[PDB]
Amino acid sequence: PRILNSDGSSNITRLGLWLDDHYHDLLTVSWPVFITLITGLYLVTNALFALAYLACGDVIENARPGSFTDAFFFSVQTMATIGYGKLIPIGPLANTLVTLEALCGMLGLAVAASLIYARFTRPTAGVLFSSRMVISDFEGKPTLMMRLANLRIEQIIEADVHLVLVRSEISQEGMVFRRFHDLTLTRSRSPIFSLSWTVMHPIDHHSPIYGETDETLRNSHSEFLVLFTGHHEAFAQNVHARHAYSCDEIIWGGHFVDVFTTLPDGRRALDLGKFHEIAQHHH
Amino acid sequence: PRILNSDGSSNITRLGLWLDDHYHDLLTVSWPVFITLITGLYLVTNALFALAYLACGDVIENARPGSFTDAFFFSVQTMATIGYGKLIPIGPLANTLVTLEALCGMLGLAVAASLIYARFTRPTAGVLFSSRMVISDFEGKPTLMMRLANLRIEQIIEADVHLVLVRSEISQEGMVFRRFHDLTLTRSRSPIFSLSWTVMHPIDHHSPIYGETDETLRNSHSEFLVLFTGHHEAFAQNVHARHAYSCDEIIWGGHFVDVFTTLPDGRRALDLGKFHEIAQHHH
Amino acid sequence: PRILNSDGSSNITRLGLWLDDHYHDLLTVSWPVFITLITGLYLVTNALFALAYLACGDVIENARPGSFTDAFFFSVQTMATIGYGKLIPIGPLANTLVTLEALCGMLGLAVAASLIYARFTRPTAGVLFSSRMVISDFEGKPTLMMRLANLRIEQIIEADVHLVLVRSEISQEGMVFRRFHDLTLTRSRSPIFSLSWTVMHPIDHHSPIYGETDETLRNSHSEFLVLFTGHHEAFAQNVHARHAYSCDEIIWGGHFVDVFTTLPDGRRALDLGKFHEIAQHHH
Amino acid sequence: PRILNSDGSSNITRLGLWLDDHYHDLLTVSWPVFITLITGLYLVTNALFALAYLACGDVIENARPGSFTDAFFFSVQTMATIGYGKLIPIGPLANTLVTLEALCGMLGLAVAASLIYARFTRPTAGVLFSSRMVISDFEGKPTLMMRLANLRIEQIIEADVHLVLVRSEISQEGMVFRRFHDLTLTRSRSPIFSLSWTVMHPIDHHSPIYGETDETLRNSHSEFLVLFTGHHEAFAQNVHARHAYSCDEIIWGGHFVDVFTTLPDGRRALDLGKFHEIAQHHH
Ligand SMILES: O=C(O)CCP(=O)(CCC(=O)O)CCC(=O)O
Ligand SMILES: O=C(O)CCP(=O)(CCC(=O)O)CCC(=O)O
Ligand SMILES: O=C(O)CCP(=O)(CCC(=O)O)CCC(=O)O
Ligand SMILES: O=C(O)CCP(=O)(CCC(=O)O)CCC(=O)O
Ligand SMILES: [Ba+2]
Ligand SMILES: [Cl-]
Ligand SMILES: [Cl-]
Ligand SMILES: [Cl-]
Ligand SMILES: [Cl-]
Ligand SMILES: [K+]
Ligand SMILES: [K+]
Ligand SMILES: [K+]
Ligand SMILES: [K+]
Ligand SMILES: [K+]
Ligand SMILES: [K+]
Ligand SMILES: [K+]
Ligand SMILES: [K+]
Ligand SMILES: [K+]
Ligand SMILES: [K+]
Ligand SMILES: [K+]
Ligand SMILES: [K+]
Ligand SMILES: [K+]
Ligand SMILES: [K+]
Ligand SMILES: [K+]
Repeated sequence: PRILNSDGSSNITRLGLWLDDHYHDLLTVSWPVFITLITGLYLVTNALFALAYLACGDVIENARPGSFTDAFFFSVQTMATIGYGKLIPIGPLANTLVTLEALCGMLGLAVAASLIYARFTRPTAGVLFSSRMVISDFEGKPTLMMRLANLRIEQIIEADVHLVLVRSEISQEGMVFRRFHDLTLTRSRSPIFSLSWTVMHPIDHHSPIYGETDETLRNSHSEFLVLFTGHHEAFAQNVHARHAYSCDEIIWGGHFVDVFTTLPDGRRALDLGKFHEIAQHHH
Repeated sequence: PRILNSDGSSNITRLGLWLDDHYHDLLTVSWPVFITLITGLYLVTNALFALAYLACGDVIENARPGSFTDAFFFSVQTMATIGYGKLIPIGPLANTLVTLEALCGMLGLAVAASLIYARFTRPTAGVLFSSRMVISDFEGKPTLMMRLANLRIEQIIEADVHLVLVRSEISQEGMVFRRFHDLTLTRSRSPIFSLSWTVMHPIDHHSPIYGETDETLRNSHSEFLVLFTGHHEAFAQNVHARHAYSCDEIIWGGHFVDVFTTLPDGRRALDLGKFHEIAQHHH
Repeated sequence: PRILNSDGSSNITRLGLWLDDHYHDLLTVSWPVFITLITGLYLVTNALFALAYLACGDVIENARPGSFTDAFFFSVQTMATIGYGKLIPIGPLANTLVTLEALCGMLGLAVAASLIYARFTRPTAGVLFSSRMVISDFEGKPTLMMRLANLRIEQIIEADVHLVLVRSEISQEGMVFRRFHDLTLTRSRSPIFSLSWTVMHPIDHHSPIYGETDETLRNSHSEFLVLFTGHHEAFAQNVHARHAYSCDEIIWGGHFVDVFTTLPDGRRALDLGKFHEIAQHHH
Repeated sequence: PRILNSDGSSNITRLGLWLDDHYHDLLTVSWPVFITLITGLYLVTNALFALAYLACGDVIENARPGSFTDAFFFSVQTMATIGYGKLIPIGPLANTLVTLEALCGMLGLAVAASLIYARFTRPTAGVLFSSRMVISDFEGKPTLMMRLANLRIEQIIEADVHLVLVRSEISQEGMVFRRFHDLTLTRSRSPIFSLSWTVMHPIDHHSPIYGETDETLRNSHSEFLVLFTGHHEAFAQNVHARHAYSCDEIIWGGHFVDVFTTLPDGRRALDLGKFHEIAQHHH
């Protein structure tokens, strides 16, 4: 049973212990729920203004006396600023409510637009993670690797990547705990991430997985979390993506197949058809 | 008497020495004050336009001659763009004012929406701090610790934490002063803060509190300030939270109770009911 | 054939393998396409509301019975909240649709404004790159250099620069690959970039181009990518710019001509007429 | 003649060499110019729509035939969506223009609001710089110092400061140039800047001003630039401030007067009346 899922979310059960987090919740409910809440508030406030006009008397021209329906639709036409001109206010009180309601309609528009824009400007990174990792020799050292691909044509600026080991350990005091290790990489920063990036942790005598095997990684229930971040040109915003691997998803001795190549007519090409392809020696 | 309160604010009295900081003040006044200011400006500018129309003569059809009331509500219906159609402008001057007022109504909407959105997009971190710190042995060293919990389901990216000692000191010149020490941590950066994070300062021979006791920390009026920051997924914005501890809130020999556990049916769980629980040996 | 073009884009052919990336695409299509899409949606939704009213019967006063045209323009006048007052709704159903349509008109405005603002707030850096690099002796070492100029009067805060070597290499395992080297600079950070900045990589015995010649750089198909980033005062936003050089664009022995000078009357001046000027000794 | 002014701007004369930078210029022109440009565009586009209606014939009810004035104000009432109801469109062509104009009015509102909000959300840091620097002994070393004060009640998160020496130098090749040195500080980062911060560069044997005097600093025309940056709580935005000092503004042997004190009744206080006060020994 894996703790981190492939998408980087955790299976940990949160035991725990309406408006406690309202701004957050307005941004994170589904769009159908969000639009329902806006609509609900919009209908509720029109009904309240409708009652306000009735409480003043018959102050709506061409409205049936005592009709909530006519007062409601006049409220709509006032708050939305349609102002057809058949239902119009009569007297100081009605005209004062109109002045207040028009302000409420404008303020409600500002609020709704603010929330919509805050929901919109949360772009995704558009990054693809290799389905597996590998451990194989590179530049004289066994090296843990995975790789990333850009699925968009715009580039990502000052891109950072982390390979994070999560495992259970024992302190010299005998205390058992899970902790994370942000592994040392050959490249942790790419000034411009463009097409594809192979992320590499050389396993030298300082690596937390130095001397480890498939068996000893499972014994410590080791998992690997990958975080990618950068400033995406398409949005002028920071983006981030995550992924996680289990011990079952490390190919010991594996070598990623090159995705960069030179076509027969000479021009260099990227072939993401090979992105998840890994070569192994079969004995 | 503590200088820093538990929430990270200071009790220092600012001795010191209307529109001096207007943008800042518009964003930091309470919402009732903010809405009152918008409403006030909205009513003031309609009155000024009302006087403008009267200064042109009887240029509002169906308006009583010389009536400020009728000119005021016509101004409202024009600036808010309701345009019921009973009060309408007559002649070039009135129609020019309408053209200007409609622009003012649209610009005022843009301004109000800009301020509302700037007030909205200041999210809180949703982080909980342990009510105490502890000092106890971990990995062979006495270690100062506190911990954090995420109260939301979304994660925080590239999370940073600081444990800051603030105390009074004496230079070799004999000058007395208070300064801060950003303490060295075992982990200062969590690429993905998800559920709970124990922040640890090992007290080695380079620590500014090496050899210190409860007595000597009080003698220097030592306090501890914690800053958490990170990029919150729910908002695509950086968030931050702070907390402070006094010497009374350090449990020497204390050990935090585990909040992570494995339920009987095997699945891993987080129990924040234990978040503030600390174990001590009683002699 | 260069891989990186002068503007920092790559000539690599992306082999590969409607609403799959809709938010991104709405922000990156050309403005004519964007406005066409907004207009299209705006006309489509008015037609749908027009059919809605007709499906209710003859519920639009002064509208010809069964006329899609009259129902369409009444829908426009309702969604845009013009409300001339000739075409008005009749009965509960029509007035309910008006209430829904006004909400749709306001929500569509919020959506369009959110997208327009997200497209707008992606400012350019306003930085000029020297058309060439040079390698010449400075402070006792052969040093690779290029330079930047600010084309605006506002300054750029916490400016970072990278000189990135990209070349083909061979590992001791015999694997061939292209990788990047973020070269060590004398100054990688300028707290305030104001007018012009000469970026320098001293070629010491640790430099990846130590001992290299024009010939050996071409043999490894070496290219140089420059990234500039910083917080632009004019926008209160991070900006970035990029540029790339080939081996043909390095002047060995070249010295940039000073762009800073003191005018005859004593005041210091910047002369960007000399920005691309390089001096060479001719033997 | 100083190059950097006290406010951090430079006196360097930019020799050099309508819509070349339009987005930048819309955000940086004065507010009167900005509002004039919006108004101008608003009047120009209404005139063009007015001509459009006239080109269709007498398609505006209650409008005088051939009157540009009546067509202009009908355009205003349509683009602003006032729709009084006296001037109304007649026929397919006029009603099509209305549909287009309403869209233009909504798009123009989105554009204006986007620009206004981009102009608004550029907050100032609210930081005060000491009018002078000092050089005096601290913790066994001559130390260059200045200090900062927060003029607001909200705090600044992850605050960074730079003390930057700018001076003219000579390389071993004999080349003369001005360069900057970002000086090593005792504290360059304050996790929470709250009230006042004394910034200190210890002048040890590695300092670029080690062994320097008032005379030798003037000979190299040395100036000192200070940059402050941080995440301001009031805005949830990064802010920055700058200041510069000349050799005339360094008090050799000076000691800043404490701004923190304990009032007679015991509570700690900040007295910014002393912020610019410096003590000197008079011989
Ligand atoms: O790390 C990798 O796997 C690729 C490094 P590059 O510099 C190789 C480019 C080529 O072979 O043509 C690509 C870096 C990037 O696209 O971001
Ligand atoms: O530092 C801690 O107290 C927890 C470290 P983790 O890696 C432990 C996870 C587990 O025991 O299942 C949790 C890190 C996080 O949630 O951000
Ligand atoms: O690196 C350069 O080429 C210029 C360094 P500066 O400090 C020279 C200023 C002068 O000669 O007057 C300019 C730095 C900047 O404008 O950002
Ligand atoms: O650097 C300074 O001059 C002040 C350091 P502090 O920690 C002194 C606080 C006191 O004396 O009460 C203040 C730091 C801050 O306000 O940001
Ligand atoms: Ba309207
Ligand atoms: Cl740890
Ligand atoms: Cl200090
Ligand atoms: Cl690499
Ligand atoms: Cl330099
Ligand atoms: K409206
Ligand atoms: K209207
Ligand atoms: K009307
Ligand atoms: K409105
Ligand atoms: K924003
Ligand atoms: K309006
Ligand atoms: K409006
Ligand atoms: K932003
Ligand atoms: K509208
Ligand atoms: K109307
Ligand atoms: K009418
Ligand atoms: K509207
Ligand atoms: K708006
Ligand atoms: K409008
Ligand atoms: K509008």
